[PDB]
Amino acid sequence: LQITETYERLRASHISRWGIVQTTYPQNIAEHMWRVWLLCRDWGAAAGMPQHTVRQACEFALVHDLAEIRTGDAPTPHKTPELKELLAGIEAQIVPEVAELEATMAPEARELWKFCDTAEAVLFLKVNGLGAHAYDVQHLLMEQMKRRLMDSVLDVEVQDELMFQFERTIKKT
Amino acid sequence: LQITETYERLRASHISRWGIVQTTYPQNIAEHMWRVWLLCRDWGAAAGMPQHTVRQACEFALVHDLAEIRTGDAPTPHKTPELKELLAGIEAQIVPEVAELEATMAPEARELWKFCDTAEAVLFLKVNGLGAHAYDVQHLLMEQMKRRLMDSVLDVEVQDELMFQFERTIKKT
Amino acid sequence: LQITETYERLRASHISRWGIVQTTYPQNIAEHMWRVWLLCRDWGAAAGMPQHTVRQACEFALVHDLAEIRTGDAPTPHKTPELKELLAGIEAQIVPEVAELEATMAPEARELWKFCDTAEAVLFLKVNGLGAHAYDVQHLLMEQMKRRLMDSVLDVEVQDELMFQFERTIKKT
Amino acid sequence: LQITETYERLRASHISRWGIVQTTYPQNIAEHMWRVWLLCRDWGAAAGMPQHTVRQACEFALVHDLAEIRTGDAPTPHKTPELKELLAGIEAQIVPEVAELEATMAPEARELWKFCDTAEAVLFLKVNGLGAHAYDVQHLLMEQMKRRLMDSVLDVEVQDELMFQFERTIKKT
Amino acid sequence: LQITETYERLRASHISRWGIVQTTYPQNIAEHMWRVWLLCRDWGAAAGMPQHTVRQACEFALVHDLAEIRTGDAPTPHKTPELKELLAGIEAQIVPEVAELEATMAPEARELWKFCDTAEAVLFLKVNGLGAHAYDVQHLLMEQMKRRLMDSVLDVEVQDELMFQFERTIKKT
Amino acid sequence: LQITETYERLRASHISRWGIVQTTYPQNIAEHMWRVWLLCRDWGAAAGMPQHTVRQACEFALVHDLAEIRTGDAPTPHKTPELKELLAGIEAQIVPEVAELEATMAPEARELWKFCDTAEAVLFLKVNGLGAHAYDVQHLLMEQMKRRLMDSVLDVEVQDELMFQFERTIKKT
Ligand SMILES: Nc1ncnc2c1ncn2[C@H]1C[C@H](O)[C@@H](COP(=O)(O)OP(=O)(O)OP(=O)(O)O)O1
Ligand SMILES: Nc1ncnc2c1ncn2[C@H]1C[C@H](O)[C@@H](COP(=O)(O)OP(=O)(O)OP(=O)(O)O)O1
Ligand SMILES: Nc1ncnc2c1ncn2[C@H]1C[C@H](O)[C@@H](COP(=O)(O)OP(=O)(O)OP(=O)(O)O)O1
Ligand SMILES: Nc1ncnc2c1ncn2[C@H]1C[C@H](O)[C@@H](COP(=O)(O)OP(=O)(O)OP(=O)(O)O)O1
Ligand SMILES: Nc1ncnc2c1ncn2[C@H]1C[C@H](O)[C@@H](COP(=O)(O)OP(=O)(O)OP(=O)(O)O)O1
Ligand SMILES: Nc1ncnc2c1ncn2[C@H]1C[C@H](O)[C@@H](COP(=O)(O)OP(=O)(O)OP(=O)(O)O)O1
Ligand SMILES: [Li+]
Ligand SMILES: [Li+]
Ligand SMILES: [Li+]
Ligand SMILES: [Li+]
Ligand SMILES: [Li+]
Ligand SMILES: [Li+]
Ligand SMILES: [Li+]
Ligand SMILES: [Li+]
Ligand SMILES: [Li+]
Ligand SMILES: [Li+]
Ligand SMILES: [Li+]
Ligand SMILES: [Li+]
Ligand SMILES: [Zn+2]
Ligand SMILES: [Zn+2]
Ligand SMILES: [Zn+2]
Ligand SMILES: [Zn+2]
Ligand SMILES: [Zn+2]
Ligand SMILES: [Zn+2]
Repeated sequence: LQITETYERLRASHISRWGIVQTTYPQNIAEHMWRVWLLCRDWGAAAGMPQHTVRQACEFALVHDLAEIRTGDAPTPHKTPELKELLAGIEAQIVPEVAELEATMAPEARELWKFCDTAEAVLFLKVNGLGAHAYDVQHLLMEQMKRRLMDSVLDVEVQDELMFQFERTIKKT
Repeated sequence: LQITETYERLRASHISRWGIVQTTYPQNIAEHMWRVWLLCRDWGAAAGMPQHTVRQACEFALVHDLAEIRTGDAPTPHKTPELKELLAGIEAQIVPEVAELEATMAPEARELWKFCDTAEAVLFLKVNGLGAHAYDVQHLLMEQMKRRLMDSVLDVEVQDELMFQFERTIKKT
Repeated sequence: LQITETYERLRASHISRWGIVQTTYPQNIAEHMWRVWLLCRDWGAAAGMPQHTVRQACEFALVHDLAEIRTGDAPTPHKTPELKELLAGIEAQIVPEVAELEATMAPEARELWKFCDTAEAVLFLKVNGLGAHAYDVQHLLMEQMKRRLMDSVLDVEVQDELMFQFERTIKKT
Repeated sequence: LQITETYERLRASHISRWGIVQTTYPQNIAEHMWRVWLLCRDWGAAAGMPQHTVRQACEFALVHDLAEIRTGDAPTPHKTPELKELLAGIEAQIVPEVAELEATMAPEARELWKFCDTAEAVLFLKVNGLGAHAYDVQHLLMEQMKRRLMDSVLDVEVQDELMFQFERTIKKT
Repeated sequence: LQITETYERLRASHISRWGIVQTTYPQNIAEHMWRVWLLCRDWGAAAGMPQHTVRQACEFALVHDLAEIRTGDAPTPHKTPELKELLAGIEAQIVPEVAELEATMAPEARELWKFCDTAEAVLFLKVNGLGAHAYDVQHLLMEQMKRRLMDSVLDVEVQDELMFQFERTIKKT
Repeated sequence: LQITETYERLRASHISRWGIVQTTYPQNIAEHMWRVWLLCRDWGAAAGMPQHTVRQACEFALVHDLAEIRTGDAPTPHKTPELKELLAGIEAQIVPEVAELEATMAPEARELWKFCDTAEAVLFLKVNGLGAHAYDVQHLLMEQMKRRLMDSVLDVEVQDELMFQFERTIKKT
């Protein structure tokens, strides 16, 4: 069950996202994690967040989906509290090092990472989603991202900078 | 949660299989279910199984993965007994009519359907799998299909006919 | 010429539609037949059509394009009366069992199947068509579907239910 | 019916080949005609054929499939003598200028073009065909190409040069 | 370095364009050159240009990107004067016959070819471009095409016919 | 010219590699950089290299191709010394921060990164390359990787560990 080998971790590029949504091509988790990392780096800096917080978000961004090399990627609406609890235990056996990073993340780093994780998905569908369901999913995710941010521990000035940058970025995507 | 609308059921063709395996293109559950149906029809007849059994297998083949329109398709090795139990309850809320069919299936119809479900996957990867992991998965599934068949309630003569037809078919695929 | 083997019938998923229309990916006849079957099942029931009629439409939906495993799929505008006559004889040698089903279909079952066959194509292009020609084809097919339905032997109440369901479905596709 | 507009002729790149054969991607008739043109140019010269013959083959290579913008591309085994006769009349209404070129082609130019037309297909499948059926088709076409060449009016020395070049090319493809 | 073999020239269909722009699929230089050839042929004739000029543009259209089999296709904005100078020398060693054709082209043939080369790209992105950057590139190329044409040695009546045909064609693409 | 915006850096996933090589799909530079990062992390650790060296290689791996968002990705054989010199100056204007990182990299970190950069490409083609040219490129890159490693400043024990891990990984890819 545990992932221990580089040949397995390289299969990040074999793991397809958007398994219930029509898209122009199958996005893999390697390109997704790179893009989330980029957003954490750039937007954490734009928002003036402490370097240690941005570093922690970026480190997690690069590995956060490695368990999917075994579990697959599953749709957000399907991940109810009971399923998430079961998956957290399974994921901790698959990638104990990722579980340890997750358990060490500061709340501000977690909220930066989560904002960027969802933003990347909205940005991806803006270009590559196909049809009415994909459009609805893109807009639902955007609403969920905003609600989570607004309710988070991040200072309002940080929230506003993140939304400023998100909106500038999606307009040009 | 429950799937009630034709526009949702049409998204069978938006649901991608093989989410952790490299393939030439993303196979959807609509083409998969059609092919499983075909195998049930043809091989059930070749094996001389009663018409009522073949009909029941075929009826289930056409709908068996509809819950994945919500849950996504998840990899076989990941579906442990505890996860399957949780998924069975969720799937019964998503598609109660499919759950009722599943609960009514005779053992012989279930074993025909399961043989054909796994055979279709082996046949798909034979053409469309890419790389060493996909090759291993193709061969693992073939071993699992044979072991399940050999341990099933199907008469040995039926088992032998199913394996005869499978091997003729894969040679020409 | 005659198709007799399961390995050949499995090549339904190797037969590409839309050979003269730009699309996001090459749809195969297996996913098409599954979707037409689904529409026959759901919309035949919604329209209150007799069970025997819906069953006959569904049975034909699952096999109606098997001859294309040999002939290929050819564009609707190209199928003039003289070509259709030649193709009907060739198709009857390729898949005599499908030709027998076609010759037994009741008019009401044929009109349900034909409505759903064309509706599926409109629905597919709505999501997956690319460019001005594909858009024109989508709209032409929709006009042809409506004209055929309006001129058919189906009761007006059945026609209206089919159009009600079609329009609800395309809005959400 | 007649193709008269550049916007229609540009849809050569919207016309997919190999509609009954599994391939890595859908090859269009524009890339096919370019490659056939190239083979006519290079191999006609290598074989020492008269410039006027090579020019005529090349001119036809660039337009020979334009009718498929309306008819679609249909599989070689399906094109029986009776269907070809019907298609020739339809194609002459679609693209009268191509029909006139075809009717003017010298036998030696026709045989060069036909050798290159089939060679291009073998070469394409060598790289891009998937599965056992595609492999059989690749090899069948190669046998058909050789038989037609050997029975043609081309001088044996020209036949041998064409086969020399074909075999060198496929080894490196 | 020099391209001398047919097996190499056939790799035109292995050379992908739009390497910095999101598209629905990777267009190759073989389909691009065929389409540019078509535009030169049709629009040169529509504009009443001398046959010798149209022939020269068409001949160059079919080979103009062969050096990319070695160099790759590189984005227009990246090709500054200093890079173009270096690339011209490299390209002349790769395909001396193409360099000789380029050096012999009459100004009117060059301007026809260049108009059609850029028009083909605009037309391709109109159907197959994805996202805001691709949209901007499509429109930038269209502006560049018009500016080059307006400043060229082509007679105003020829310029107007080329723009007339371009605009009719893109509306139907 | 300079890349300054997150919306531009996100287009890493719009930049296609392998522009002169046939592949099953167009790999982008985001998934490539993630995989190179992974190899630097895992194999640098396996080889016992100092943490500061592995960190520097990993940091560069994540950004090393950002200039390609403007320049495109160009084939290795095409990058002669004179072209590389011109490209280095252009790349330093496009991404000055990447140029600064490159100029600060220690030789041991550079050699780790370069080994992993080439290894990733070999590993990618092992799964996703198509045809004889792609096969030759895969094997050429592997020979080049080994020659560079053997001639590098890395200790022989580090070289041997890198080759040990590479060979174990490719066997399972
Ligand atoms: N509403 C939706 N419908 C369908 N797919 C969706 C929807 N929202 C997101 N997706 C997709 C995007 C991914 O492919 C997949 C799961 O997203 P992912 O980013 O891995 O995790 P997550 O943010 O949902 O949860 P977690 O952090 O608990 O793993 O679901
Ligand atoms: N060993 C494997 N590794 C990776 N993917 C696999 C493996 N075996 C099968 N798959 C894929 C095929 C499908 O995309 C997915 C799940 O298969 P699926 O046919 O829906 O269900 P299943 O037979 O595993 O279980 P169930 O009937 O309980 O739903 O896993
Ligand atoms: N106007 C059109 N232009 C181009 N392609 C079209 C058009 N209308 C439909 N198509 C495509 C859809 C399919 O790929 C193909 C043929 O459709 P198909 O559903 O197999 O048969 P059909 O309904 O035309 O006739 P039949 O029932 O006589 O076989 O043509
Ligand atoms: N044995 C085969 N099985 C399936 N597809 C095949 C076979 N041989 C060739 N093909 C494909 C290649 C093309 O996509 C299509 C028709 O080929 P094409 O090159 O247009 O014409 P053709 O040479 O058969 O005849 P014609 O010159 O009379 O039009 O059939
Ligand atoms: N603004 C742009 N941004 C990104 N890609 C572009 C842009 N304009 C064009 N392209 C793409 C189209 C091709 O894939 C590539 C180069 O175009 P190409 O037609 O080969 O040459 P070119 O007209 O730029 O120059 P030349 O004739 O000097 O070779 O750049
Ligand atoms: N022999 C080859 N033939 C064709 N493509 C190749 C070959 N070797 C590598 N490639 C491809 C892989 C990439 O798509 C592209 C350039 O590789 P890339 O990894 O960006 O840079 P590089 O290692 O060649 O040089 P640099 O570090 O100077 O930029 O060439
Ligand atoms: Li999807
Ligand atoms: Li995920
Ligand atoms: Li997969
Ligand atoms: Li599944
Ligand atoms: Li098409
Ligand atoms: Li069809
Ligand atoms: Li095909
Ligand atoms: Li054809
Ligand atoms: Li691109
Ligand atoms: Li180019
Ligand atoms: Li490539
Ligand atoms: Li590169
Ligand atoms: Zn994520
Ligand atoms: Zn199944
Ligand atoms: Zn149909
Ligand atoms: Zn042809
Ligand atoms: Zn060009
Ligand atoms: Zn790199």
